[PDB]
Amino acid sequence: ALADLFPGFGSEWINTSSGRIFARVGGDGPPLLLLHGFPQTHVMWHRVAPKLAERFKVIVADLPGYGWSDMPESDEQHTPYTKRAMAKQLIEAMEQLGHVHFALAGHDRGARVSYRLALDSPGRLSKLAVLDILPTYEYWQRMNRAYALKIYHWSFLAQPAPLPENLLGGDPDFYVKAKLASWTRAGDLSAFDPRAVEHYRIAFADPMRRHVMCEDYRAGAYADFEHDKIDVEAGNKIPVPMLALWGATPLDVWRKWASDVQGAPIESGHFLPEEAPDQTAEALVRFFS
Amino acid sequence: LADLFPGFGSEWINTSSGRIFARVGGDGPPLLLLHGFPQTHVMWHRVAPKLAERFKVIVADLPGYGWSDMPESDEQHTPYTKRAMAKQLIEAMEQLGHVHFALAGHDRGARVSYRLALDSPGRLSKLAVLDILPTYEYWQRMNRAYALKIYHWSFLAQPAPLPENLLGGDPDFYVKAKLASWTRAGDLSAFDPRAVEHYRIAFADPMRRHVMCEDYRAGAYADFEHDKIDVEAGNKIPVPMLALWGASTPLDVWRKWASDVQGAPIESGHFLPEEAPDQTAEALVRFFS
Repeated sequence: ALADLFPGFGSEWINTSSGRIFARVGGDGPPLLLLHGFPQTHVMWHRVAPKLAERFKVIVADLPGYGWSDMPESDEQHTPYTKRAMAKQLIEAMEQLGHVHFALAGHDRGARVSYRLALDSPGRLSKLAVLDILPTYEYWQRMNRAYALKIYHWSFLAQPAPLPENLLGGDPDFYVKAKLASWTRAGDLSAFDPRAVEHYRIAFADPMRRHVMCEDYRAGAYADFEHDKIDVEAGNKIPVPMLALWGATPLDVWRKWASDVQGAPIESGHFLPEEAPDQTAEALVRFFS
Repeated sequence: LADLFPGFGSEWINTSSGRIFARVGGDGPPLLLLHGFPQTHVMWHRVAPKLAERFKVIVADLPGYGWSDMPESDEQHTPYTKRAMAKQLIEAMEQLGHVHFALAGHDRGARVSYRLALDSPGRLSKLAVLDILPTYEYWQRMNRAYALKIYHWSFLAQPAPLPENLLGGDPDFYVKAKLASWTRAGDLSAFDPRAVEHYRIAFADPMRRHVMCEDYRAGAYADFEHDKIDVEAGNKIPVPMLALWGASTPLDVWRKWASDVQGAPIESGHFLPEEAPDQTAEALVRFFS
């Protein structure tokens, strides 16, 4: 049976116009929403959430279509899995709890939801943290031979359905575990709690969840990119106080996108809250308090 | 599996790297035809007869493709580099007593062919390349748009066993979708069903798929480096050359790479000899005559 990795946290299934959002909820104090990325679920925050819960009301949510959140039906523009749409849905969910102004930290896809939210609806956020990302526009602008080989999955998972879905079907466990291992410092699964890996594996084993992940990357290649392109070619900057953390220039990039940003490296591969939970929790606690 | 070359013999040709399979027909000046991915020598079955009216036509499976032997690869993918493939096919042609011949290639085979022309121009009387630009150029062009359009250049080049593992779940689906996707029609209707079965049978073998991935790995690394040396040195192919391409700039590009080249678009997707056999055969006959 899948483990409870958030001792003493409650659970909520929050209704929205686009479907329910699952979350674990703990602590007390100013509200802080935590958003995971790919190929993970809310449980990736399990090593830093208890520390944060000592000072904040912590809401640990599954992204639209991920984990135990509902999977809204997609369309030809991948609309519900665009970061603009995901941000709107999570804004609705937070209003159900009575939170109209809150702190936000995101990792990977969740971080993309977070900066898009800040660009579209800055009034919703007191402060923003993004973990191991640059804006989607910047990833695509950097596209050349070396990058194309290094993060091939941005273009692979974005191929029209059912191409990646059919490739992922034969042996999903192998793909999701190889990706998890690939982006860590050690290149294996040693950084992860095995109980957390099982959450990720069970999610990836559902073809409907895998289809959502592909719709997310299709949005990442198309509408998300176009939304970002508008902002950069207008010189729009996030006005929300912001923190950028990254694993082993990023601050120079984010300074183009944000007018009040600070940043620091964290000695980690990609999965900062699992690979470097102590440094990551300290950074987030310091910034948000 | 059907015989699609009436009158042509079937030969296994020995080389220091393993046997090359070919269908051989006609009489007159020697002409070698080289297929690409994900196909075999049979892709020439519509145009080979018209060519055999005027030439001795040798329709070869690339090293590691079709019925040709599969030499053991290595960490630099050496035997599936276009330089090595060209050396192996020069050995095969010497077994037939052909040390100066005409050459037409398509896709991967066209990449073997222009590399052969750069390394060993004395081997060729005339050169035709079908629906390609040099490997260097395609990588120089690899921005967001190209990363999405030719994603398989980066996907198939990922370190083993990532693409081998994915391709094993439903190879028939993948190969048939590639064939369809790259035609003007967007379905399999331009192909002879017997030809498609040859392609499917080949692609069903894990060892053959592994060769294909080694070919794309060479394409991302050593083939690119070999081409880069020539571009920087200003080396041009001196062999009289024809560039044909599917209409669904190329002559402008090839003129940077060759000092004597003609070219034309064909009303066709990628698979010229099957989608537009009459126009392709006429262009080739007129050129090589």
